[PDB]
Amino acid sequence: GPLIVPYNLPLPGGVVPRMLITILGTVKPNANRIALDFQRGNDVAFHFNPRFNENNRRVIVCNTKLDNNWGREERQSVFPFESGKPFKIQVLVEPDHFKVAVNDAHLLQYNHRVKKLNEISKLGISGDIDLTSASYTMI
Ligand SMILES: CC(=O)N[C@H]1[C@H](O[C@H]2[C@@H](O)[C@@H](CO)O[C@@H](O[C@H]3[C@H](O)[C@@H](O)[C@@H](O)O[C@@H]3CO)[C@@H]2O)O[C@H](CO)[C@@H](O[C@@H]2O[C@H](CO)[C@H](O)[C@H](O)[C@H]2O)[C@@H]1O
Ligand SMILES: [Cl-]
Ligand SMILES: [Cl-]
Ligand SMILES: [Cl-]
Ligand SMILES: [Cl-]
Repeated sequence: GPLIVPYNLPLPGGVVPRMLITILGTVKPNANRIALDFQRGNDVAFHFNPRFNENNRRVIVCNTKLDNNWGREERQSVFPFESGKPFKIQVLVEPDHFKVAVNDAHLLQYNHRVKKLNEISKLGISGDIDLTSASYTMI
């Protein structure tokens, strides 16, 4: 059934290459933001943040937060989300990157800045979505 947002998905023993995380939900009408935050304690190893209205443009911001400071943003203008519509986000952990696909299309890759993959042990999901499912498997 419905999951409550913000939602915290534990990743027992951290992430590993070949782990595939799948998030299903629906963007609310008039959404502003979505965020997936892969955490290593207080640090955010990988923040994946679609913004629906940043100076009247849609953009995806990726970043990492270390010791309560945000780093250098990486931005992607390809924006596969739409207000009101169902989505699937898949994050595949690879040896050197997270790889993100939305609705079965490749979107972006994010190079690992936090290198202790085994300590990335929680995924926070938040923002203007109805969350249907969040799960992981090994491929
Ligand atoms: C104000 C806000 O949105 N705070 C949330 C925080 O947002 C920051 C994050 O998106 C970073 C990524 O680089 O950018 C920051 O904005 C930048 C901006 O992009 C730059 O152009 C320039 O202007 O500098 C600013 C400041 O660096 C955003 O402020 O993102 C975190 C993580 O998702 C949010 O935290 C969570 O909110 C959830 C809501 O339910 C939940 O509480 C969760 O537990 C929180 O960790 C901040 O709220
Ligand atoms: Cl953690
Ligand atoms: Cl939209
Ligand atoms: Cl890789
Ligand atoms: Cl590290």
